[PDB]
Amino acid sequence: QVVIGPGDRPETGLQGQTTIEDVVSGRSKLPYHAGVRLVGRTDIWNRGGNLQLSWVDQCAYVSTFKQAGPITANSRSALFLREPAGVAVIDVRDPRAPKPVRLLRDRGSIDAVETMHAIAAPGRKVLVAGAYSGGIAGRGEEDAAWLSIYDASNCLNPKLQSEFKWPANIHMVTISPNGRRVYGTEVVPGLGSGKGGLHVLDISDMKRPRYLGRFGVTRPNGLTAGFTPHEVSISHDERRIYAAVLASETGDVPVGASILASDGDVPVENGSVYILDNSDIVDGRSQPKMRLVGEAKQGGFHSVVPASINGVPHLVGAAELGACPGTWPRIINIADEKNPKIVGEFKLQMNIKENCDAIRFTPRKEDPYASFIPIPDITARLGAVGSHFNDVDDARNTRLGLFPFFAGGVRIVDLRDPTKPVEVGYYKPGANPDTPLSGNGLNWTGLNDQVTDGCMSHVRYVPESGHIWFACVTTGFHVVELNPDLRARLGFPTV
Amino acid sequence: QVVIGPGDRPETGLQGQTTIEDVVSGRSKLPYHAGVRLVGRTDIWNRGGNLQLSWVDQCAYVSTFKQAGPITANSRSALFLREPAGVAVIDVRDPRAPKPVRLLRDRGSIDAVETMHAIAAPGRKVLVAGAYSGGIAGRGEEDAAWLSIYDASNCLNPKLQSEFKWPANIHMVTISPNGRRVYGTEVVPGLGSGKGGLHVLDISDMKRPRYLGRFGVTRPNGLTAGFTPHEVSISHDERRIYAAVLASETGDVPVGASILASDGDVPVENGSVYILDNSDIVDGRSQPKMRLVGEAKQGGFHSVVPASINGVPHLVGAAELGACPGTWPRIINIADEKNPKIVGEFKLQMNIKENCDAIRFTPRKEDPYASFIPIPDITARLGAVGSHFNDVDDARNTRLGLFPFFAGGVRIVDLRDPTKPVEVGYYKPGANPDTPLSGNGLNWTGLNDQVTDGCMSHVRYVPESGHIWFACVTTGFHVVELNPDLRARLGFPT
Ligand SMILES: [Mn+2]
Ligand SMILES: [Mn+2]
Ligand SMILES: [Mn+2]
Ligand SMILES: [Mn+2]
Repeated sequence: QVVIGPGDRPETGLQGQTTIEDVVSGRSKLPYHAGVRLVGRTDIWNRGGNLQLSWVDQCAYVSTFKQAGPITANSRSALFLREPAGVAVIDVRDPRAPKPVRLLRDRGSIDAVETMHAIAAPGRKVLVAGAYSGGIAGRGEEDAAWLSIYDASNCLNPKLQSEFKWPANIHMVTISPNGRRVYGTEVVPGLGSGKGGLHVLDISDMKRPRYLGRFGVTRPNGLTAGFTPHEVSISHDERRIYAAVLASETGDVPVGASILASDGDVPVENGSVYILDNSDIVDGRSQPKMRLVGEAKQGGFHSVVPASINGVPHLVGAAELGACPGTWPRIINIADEKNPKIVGEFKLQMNIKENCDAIRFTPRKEDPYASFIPIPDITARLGAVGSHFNDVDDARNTRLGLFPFFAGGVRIVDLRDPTKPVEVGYYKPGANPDTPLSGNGLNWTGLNDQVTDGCMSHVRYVPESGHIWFACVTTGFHVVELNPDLRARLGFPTV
Repeated sequence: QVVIGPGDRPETGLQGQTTIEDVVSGRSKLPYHAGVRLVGRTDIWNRGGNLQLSWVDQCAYVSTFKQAGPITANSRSALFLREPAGVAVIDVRDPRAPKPVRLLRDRGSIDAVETMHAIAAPGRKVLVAGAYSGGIAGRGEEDAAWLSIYDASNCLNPKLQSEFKWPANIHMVTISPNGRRVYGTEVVPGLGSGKGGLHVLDISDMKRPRYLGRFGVTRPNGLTAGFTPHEVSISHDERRIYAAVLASETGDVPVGASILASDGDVPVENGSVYILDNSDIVDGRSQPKMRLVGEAKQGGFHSVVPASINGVPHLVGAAELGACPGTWPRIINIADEKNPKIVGEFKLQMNIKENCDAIRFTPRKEDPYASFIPIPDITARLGAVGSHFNDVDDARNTRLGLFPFFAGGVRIVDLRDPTKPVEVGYYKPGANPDTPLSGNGLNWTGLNDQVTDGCMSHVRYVPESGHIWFACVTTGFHVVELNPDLRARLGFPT
């Protein structure tokens, strides 16, 4: 549970709510927080349009996304791709004063969106960023699915090593723990049909990457079918792949409503989590397969990450966004990987339907224009309160969930009881209106940049310092820490 | 066609288009115009949220609408109804410097939206404003459909005479030419079912108004059926009512997509225009009926106004807004009122489907999320280019259509050939971001107040001066005039 101490600037409505009162008074433009303290922040040249966060050592990388739209060709988007667009390199050697140092604006890094990852492996420091909108059928070379691969041995000055062109649109990338492979998801155009897969790129030689192939899911009957994974995480020894899956070509993963719909009938589906045996690739077997070991239905289509809670292996999975009551993370016990089981769920008060109905300025029932001219309630013109990524503090020794909830800001969750996750803290960064990459009312995500902000990035926990790193669309890159009281309570070590 | 000459600041893209290049460069925040010049303007305490324009003599009345939403109870919306919300009284005695003088904030005027009209009749000047959102079933008395009635004998200081409670939601009001009756449309909750009607209120004593009843449409078969008129206009002798009609209970009238749908294929349908014989009410017959004289299919559901073009009686009707390719006015010949005939259409290039397609950043066929996660093209994030009201310069001697096109600004159209209306001028006011009534990204109309403005009001032409009055959502009240060149070519007096 969350205790309010003198340090805090707590939420003024329901848990996770941005109240219309605060929007009108201007209060919503300033931060809210409990259980945490801001260490440092940079608005990254006041740019806006921030999305993904990756890191190598003491350097953060923050991608950008264009208002022109998720799938719009980069060649048609020059008005939205000039500086300060691109992946910003941020010096965090002093976390009280993070400092943006340069912009990567190569084919993959100019509009990386969700398609960026970095890894510090033994003797290999790598940053990759890809053209999230690239490779859509019928376009030319300029608009292909480019992947820019950087040697980040000097993390403050990543050196472009090569640019590889995928044979399909790649949505998210995950570099293997040894830094020598990149796993790229294909969700488009298959989407709900499940006709996509997981691409593998060998980047042992960063200057000369070698395409491995497009993988489907292989079942015990020996047959392979497509799937459309959104993102994968990878086990420590690379022998397990944990896929968050939107759909299967076998058709047994139900697909639901648009996560950007404002209201309000059909629901968003959670999608499934697949655990995949990746031993074939690890051991260099010919005709390699990715074999289905187990499946957690409703496990979460958007992101899944590994966790170890009191010595017991778990996964944390979630869908994303969604109109009220939105979407939220689920805790999945994988002690038996052949039979994963959802053991707990973490939800805010704003993820309860009854609550969402109670705050509306007008009840759906009273709306004569309902089918005729659908108009969202004013409470739905702020931004979704639902997951967008769902990380943990330490995969190998997990206590805390670090859960971005988009307009709900970043939620800090005690996971020590996996059947009963509870909030212990949160940070909402306020607002930063009129930025170059998020201004002009041209946004497409439903985030209202005039009055609030949205946290959409992966979240880092640094055990040495206790610092938590995250990026928010308009306010930029933040470093926060737990307050002394909460830290003492969690019995985290102390330095 | 628009002669672009000195003093003009032309549109840069297709006719009616707000170009993404201009949004990004900031050019969209400044006015565009051809054929006209600005005489004067007031931003009305820089308030935003303006909608309807009415007038008496040298005073303008401008309504507001709240961000809380079209049908949200006023009692639940106090955060959106603080000053400067309300009907603003504007002194236009000096058109070069119109001045906001007063704010009317009674039950009907606090949030009037489209529901406001004023008339200057012999021995009577009257302004009425009604709670557009009032009278939804299951609410308290404070949230009823109130109509505030003002004696505007002194147009700068309208005096509240009474507040009348309609027995249903009333959407638009039209005062009769003699100033003695108010015609109020009921479109909610019936909407597409056609189950509504036309309410009539006697206001000959403004302090003691008397309800005359709710009327349907009576046909030759002797039956009366409901209809949902959005707005009516009335003939000079009140014996004819021209109704813009969304739907009929007889179901003959095509009802289509949402006017506010972002990016949809399915077009907004035009609805129908009904000509109604109103002689029963005029002559004071008991159990009065409104009898269908004629019907113009596709005539326009939103607004219809009379026009006289080279001595021949016409109507100009239109639907409203809508995604590309939007909605646009139609010219209707009613020389035979029993058989109204659409004879012309005024369309902008932005009302052509193939142009709408050509400006998209991404073609529909290239979007794999098209059904799965529908997302409007960036070109659809500015505001509809489609009619919102569709007036003429002088109903009795018509030369020009004065056509608000929302994000398209106000279009000035040569109607002298009713089969071939042609544009001769326009004014787009630019942008006025961060107003208290239109700011904070809380709009529901689809208007992007950060980079453009929306023209939604009725439009006044003053024959004596040549001045044209209109209101825009964020930029406020404007007075413009035709160029000397335009006036001469069109054959206007001097
Ligand atoms: Mn994605
Ligand atoms: Mn996402
Ligand atoms: Mn209306
Ligand atoms: Mn309207």
